Amino acid sequence: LPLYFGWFLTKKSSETLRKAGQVFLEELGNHKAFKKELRQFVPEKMDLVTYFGKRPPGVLHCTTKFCDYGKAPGAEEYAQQDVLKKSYSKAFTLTISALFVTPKTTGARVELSEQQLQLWPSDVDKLSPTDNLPRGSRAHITLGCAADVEAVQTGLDLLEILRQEKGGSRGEEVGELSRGKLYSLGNGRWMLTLAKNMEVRAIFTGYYG
Repeated sequence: LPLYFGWFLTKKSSETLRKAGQVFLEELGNHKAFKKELRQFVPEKMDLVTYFGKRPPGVLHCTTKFCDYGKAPGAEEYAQQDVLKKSYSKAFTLTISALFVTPKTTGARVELSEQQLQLWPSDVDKLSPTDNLPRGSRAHITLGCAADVEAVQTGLDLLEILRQEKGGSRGEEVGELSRGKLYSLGNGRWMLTLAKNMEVRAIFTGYYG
């Protein structure tokens, strides 16, 4: 079994989203709202492209099931599904509706279709036992991580953002960047909601390390 399954972006789609991410970081770091919050981000204008120093080098992806070569619970069962066999090596179009920044990670929020959710595993959309976020809420594409941060944190950061909003504490609109509206979520967290959702082409496959 692979390390994980997921949707792996084409070269062109990866480059498009990477560039969108970079422009977001560049503009956010120069935005007055961000500058006001600098000590809530890093306890001196900060170059966020540099801050998020660990980045995917080329092909970007949206993970479905972490398998750990069969050691992750449910990996084998997931791999054996007819729907996976029918989807393997097939091209999909994923919708990105927002970009986000926290002190740990930056990435893209993916909003999966009903069909794509057939490939989404159980028990990944919770931060606590009693959480009731929509199926697929964790779906994301990592665009960068702070130096001491593991890439898995990107999904956890998105879940935290979505939990905050579901709980009734939504972001404050503080302005407009390229591609959409900027929201301050507090505690170093920022979200760009895209005026036009970005569509990326990607192949469902397994990654072996």
